[PDB]
Amino acid sequence: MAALTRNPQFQKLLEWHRANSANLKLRELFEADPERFNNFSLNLNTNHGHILVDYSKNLVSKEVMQMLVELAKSRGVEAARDNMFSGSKINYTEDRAVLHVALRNRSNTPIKVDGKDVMPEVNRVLDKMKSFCQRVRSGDWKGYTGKSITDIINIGIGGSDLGPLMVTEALKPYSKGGPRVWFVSNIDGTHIAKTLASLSPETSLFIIASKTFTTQETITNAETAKEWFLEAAKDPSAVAKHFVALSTNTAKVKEFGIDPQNMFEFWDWVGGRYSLWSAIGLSIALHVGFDHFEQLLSGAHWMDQHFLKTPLEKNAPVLLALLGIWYINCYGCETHALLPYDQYMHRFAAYFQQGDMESNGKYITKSGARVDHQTGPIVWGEPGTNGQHAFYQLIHQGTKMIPCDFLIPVQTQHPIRKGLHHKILLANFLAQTEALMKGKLPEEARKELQAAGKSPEDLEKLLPHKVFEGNRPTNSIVFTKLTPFILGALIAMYEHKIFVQGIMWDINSFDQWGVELGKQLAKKIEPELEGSSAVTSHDSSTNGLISFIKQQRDTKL
Amino acid sequence: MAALTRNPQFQKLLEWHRANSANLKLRELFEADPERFNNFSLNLNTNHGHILVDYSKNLVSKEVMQMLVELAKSRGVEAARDNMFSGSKINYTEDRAVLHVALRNRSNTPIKVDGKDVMPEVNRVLDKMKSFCQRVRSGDWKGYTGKSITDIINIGIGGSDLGPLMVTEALKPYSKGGPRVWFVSNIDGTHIAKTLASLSPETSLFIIASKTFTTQETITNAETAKEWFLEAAKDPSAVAKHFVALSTNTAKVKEFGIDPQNMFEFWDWVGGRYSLWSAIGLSIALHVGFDHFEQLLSGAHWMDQHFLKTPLEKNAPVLLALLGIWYINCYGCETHALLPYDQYMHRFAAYFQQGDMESNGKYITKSGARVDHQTGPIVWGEPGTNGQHAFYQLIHQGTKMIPCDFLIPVQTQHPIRKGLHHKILLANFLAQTEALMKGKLPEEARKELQAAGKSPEDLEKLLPHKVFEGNRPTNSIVFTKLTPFILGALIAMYEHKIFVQGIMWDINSFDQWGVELGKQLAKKIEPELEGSSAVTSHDSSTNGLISFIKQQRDTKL
Ligand SMILES: O=P(O)(O)OC[C@H]1O[C@](O)(CO)[C@@H](O)[C@@H]1O
Ligand SMILES: O=P(O)(O)OC[C@H]1O[C@](O)(CO)[C@@H](O)[C@@H]1O
Repeated sequence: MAALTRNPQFQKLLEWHRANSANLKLRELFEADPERFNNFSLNLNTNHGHILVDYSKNLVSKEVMQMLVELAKSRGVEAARDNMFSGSKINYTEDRAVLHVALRNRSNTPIKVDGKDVMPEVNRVLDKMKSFCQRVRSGDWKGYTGKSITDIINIGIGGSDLGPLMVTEALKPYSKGGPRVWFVSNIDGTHIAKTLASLSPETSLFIIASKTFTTQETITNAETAKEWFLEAAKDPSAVAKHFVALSTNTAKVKEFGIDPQNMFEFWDWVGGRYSLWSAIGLSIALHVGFDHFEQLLSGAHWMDQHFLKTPLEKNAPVLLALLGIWYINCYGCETHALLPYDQYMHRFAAYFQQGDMESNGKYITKSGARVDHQTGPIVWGEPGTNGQHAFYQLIHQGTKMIPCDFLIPVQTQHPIRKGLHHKILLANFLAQTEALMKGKLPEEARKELQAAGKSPEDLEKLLPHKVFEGNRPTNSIVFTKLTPFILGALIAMYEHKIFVQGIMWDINSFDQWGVELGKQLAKKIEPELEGSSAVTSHDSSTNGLISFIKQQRDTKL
Repeated sequence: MAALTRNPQFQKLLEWHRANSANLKLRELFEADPERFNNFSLNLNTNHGHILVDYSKNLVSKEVMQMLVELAKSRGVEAARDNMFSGSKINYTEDRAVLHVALRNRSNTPIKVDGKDVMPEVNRVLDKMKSFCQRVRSGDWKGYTGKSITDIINIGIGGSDLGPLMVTEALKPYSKGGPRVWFVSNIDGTHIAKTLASLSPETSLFIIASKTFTTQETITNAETAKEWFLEAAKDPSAVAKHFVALSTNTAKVKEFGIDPQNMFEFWDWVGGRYSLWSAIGLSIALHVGFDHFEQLLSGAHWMDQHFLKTPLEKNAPVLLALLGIWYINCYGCETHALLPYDQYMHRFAAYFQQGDMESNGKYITKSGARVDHQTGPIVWGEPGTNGQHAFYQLIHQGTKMIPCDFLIPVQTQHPIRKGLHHKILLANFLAQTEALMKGKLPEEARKELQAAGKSPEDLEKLLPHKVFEGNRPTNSIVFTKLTPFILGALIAMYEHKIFVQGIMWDINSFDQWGVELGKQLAKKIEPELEGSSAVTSHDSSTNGLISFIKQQRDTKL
């Protein structure tokens, strides 16, 4: 078996769940104990705003939380955390350190990899980012015809795309005086084509973001951009004014034709899905300014210190992780919904699809054993209140148990109509988790239908459809305002939740071997698409789909 | 029990699954039968492009498909379909017809509700839409200062937002000569505030889209838009040049202050999540032109006729529905991923989140009995190839079974660089489903490790991490080009899939009683947020969150 399932604290938790979980009823838990909110919430004071993590609407008791904390201790969470923070090579399949925490280490306390402090190089690159941002944003940096830069285009995919996009979207109010930012990621030619159609080569700066600098989508997109640029500029020296690279691969950056002084370096111990804190964040810094980028790093650093120094029972990422384990490994819930009541946060869920699913969508443990339990959940969601009018029907009255994280800032960036919109937004945020918890009993629904003047026949017909079973668990995460600092703290909180779950499952949260096969097979198919000849080299489906492509590509529509 | 579980064809299917499903291996199924693709795919010729529905990479044999088709028949799918198309009041909890098919009934064959043909009124509103589109797009419709309209702003949420947004995004290449379109939906003030910031009241036309015309988010947003407009126009009579309504509620439209001739009507038998085909599609028609809108309707009509006339065993929406039943009710899969390899289709999954989840996220059957089986899945996804660099790690190497629909057009709208980008996109599309099916064997991975110069110790340790178990089922849906017609056919296909699944579960796909509780509780909370007085009227969590909101809203960061 595997480390988690062999663990006696886990088997105790699972047995308790089998015997006792059906007796957990949220409505009754709240009625019986006025102190429930106080006992199952964390009000964190960062000194730059508060983050309230309210986990009281979860299917847990004091006993359950004690068992979960005991399990975390038994699984070596604290030791594993310390090892990450000290630069130990905990990414064991790649023999790499895992040091996104170094990127935002504002204290500058040495963190060593191979006996060498990484902080000098972290800070050197940050200083380079700061200098570059000043030059571009001030208008001093000129394009090949002598004009100021108006548009920045980040070209990258996955970890080189999702973070910068999510953060620039989330921090849009902080972008006055910054250039417009565009994100090109898909190989689908639509993406670059529609972006380039709205740009001038004279005033556009391309940021080629790629840890490896060999990803086919990114390098192809980058080459397409360079061809478009050179068609206008007709001078290879002009590339140095319009193309920069964010990478670990100096040789491949040089090969592509980017100036050595136009390379913003990061390191192998920066995972792609943990990379927005590094050079990869350059588009963030250009868009909102380096000061705000530093605030973002500082917020993450605050949360890092919270994670590092706080007892497990009061440790936010640990508690979130443990609640997740409870729902995944005891209740068997396949998914986790992220529901921010904030339009600016509309790419938050998509970001953590990579962060969570690429990290913990694994099946082999440190011991070499295949897991005999569930690992990472499917992450999904849309901003409130939109989701209420799309899929909450299923959350309330479907057949699935779906743990939800509801997030909202107390203070809006746009307090229009004297705060009316935000009042309504907050009311819905609060009501939905209340509704999920409480439900509506048959007798409560009966009274409502009776009051509406329904006939005994019409009442009886409609009654069961109006019943809400409730007992649906949520987290509510409420914060003063979505500032750069608070956003940084929130992202880091989930990064650490993901880390804790990975340690408890005994998997490597920091590799991604699962992407290799698709890349290999695509390279084989690429040249087979050319020409009109039939492909017979694969299974009949792949062959048949290729035949369809070849037959349909010349039809006029 | 419930209708489905009491059904002997279902019992037979479930027993077969229990006894035999472990023997189903995709690799073996293809190896044993070179005709597999031919036997398990449908190449549909619409006369305006082909749609290939390739379901061969599913964990099904001939006998499984036979059992599934037999279940569809014994659950009354054929009869239920005919009842929908004839105007029977199959939305039984609300006593309503379900006639989105009438909206796109291009044949004009009479469809009666209460003995009255609905087609003359459907066509009257379409004619009104066509005339309005001419006036606006030509520039003849002038704003309050006499200028042509340049921007259209749809205000609406859920069914009044998702369809028009998704379709205008998908059909962007067809929008030459059309006004820019904007979609405001969230109550979050950010949404309307950032939309209005870049617009001129002189050249902007607002479309207020709401079936009921009472949805709080939409009416509040509409009133905010009107205030913003009147600040500039200072003339209440000018509202008639800048505000139109799409609704079933004539009285509430009048009450809001919209011109009677500025109302585009639809009917109660148009469900919100099935409404883009009605007046709700006005923003589509404005953006891409009425001709293209008619093509969209015509494609849907083609698929309606395919659904109506085709024997179940080769009926596209029925087969997709049945595969879904197989995975949901036999394998226990919670989710269904929609993965379009098309940037223009980036809102397709979000659309079917409502279409599928609000429809079939249900737990009460026609008899009033609770289901004792699963119903609608959680729908999620992102466009390829981006998803490959975000969450496919989990699809390939996680612990969840996840049915995936892969979709792609053969012809791209942007064949840049002599088709290079699209070649790569297609190769990835093909390779991913091939990889999911095949996996990678230890013998294959071992040789790769050996060639990479790995030591015997390192090879041993790394090997299981590099193996792909495969046997992960997919559908591949490939179509000539994403034209208005083809998009219409594709949306209709999934609409009918959802319908077939609902009938089989014995639930009502067409109501949404599950949204009521959240709305009720929000109305109670809204007035409590104003002022400094403590709120104690709820559970301690709701009270504690409100206390936090009141304490934190004055803090200066
Ligand atoms: O069009 P309306 O009446 O404003 O409703 C918007 C949405 O709200 C719902 O009624 C509830 O989610 C959806 O079915 C609908 O599409
Ligand atoms: O930054 P790179 O090297 O181009 O990689 C892009 C993405 O591809 C992956 O390696 C595969 O998903 C991600 O982990 C990564 O963020």
